[PDB]
Amino acid sequence: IKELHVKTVKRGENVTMECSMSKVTNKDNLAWYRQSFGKVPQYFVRYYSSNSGYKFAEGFKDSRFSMTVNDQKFDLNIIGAREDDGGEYFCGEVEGIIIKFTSGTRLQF
Amino acid sequence: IKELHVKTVKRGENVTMECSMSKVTNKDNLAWYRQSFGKVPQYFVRYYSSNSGYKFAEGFKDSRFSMTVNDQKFDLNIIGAREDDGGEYFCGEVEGIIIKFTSGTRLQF
Repeated sequence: IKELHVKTVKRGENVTMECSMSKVTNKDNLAWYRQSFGKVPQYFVRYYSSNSGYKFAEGFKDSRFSMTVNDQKFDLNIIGAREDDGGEYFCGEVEGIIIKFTSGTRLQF
Repeated sequence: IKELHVKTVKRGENVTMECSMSKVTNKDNLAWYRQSFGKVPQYFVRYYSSNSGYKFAEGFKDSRFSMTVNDQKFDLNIIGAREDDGGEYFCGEVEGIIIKFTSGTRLQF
């Protein structure tokens, strides 16, 4: 089973967590999920038909996050990390009645 | 955010991890996901119309794992716990392009 990447950062550091695009069946069911410690995971940001390529969960109010979305990349960036960014982030694609996660990162301080 | 139930168990013990049928839109879309430490989560067992009511992921063979499924319950059972059962378990329903997790357990030793 795919091991998570572990990323150790300090307060105020810039970070990118990676997810490859090369093997996505339906770009449209691709998304990053986020799990804070001790909590259930939640849809965070999805691939999206737009100029940016992506759309955060409704009512996510934090412009530190962005993504790099192209033919090859679906990478999540943070400019200026803070303690509450810590947690696990899983990249996955919904396929039928199931989702398959193809990468993830445990971001820690 | 929903809190995971934190459960600490002893080797050999029995454990049930609860998930409700009460607000499910489509049962066919309901599944438990399993996450080993430092791994991506993986689909583990889904609702399935049958005498048992469920079907484990292809490749999984461990008869200590079962489910209690009825009109109210979609509960995951372990009979005779083992340390490699350690990890996080999430119950979610795919809803269109996105899975929504409704409950989970942090199973510890």
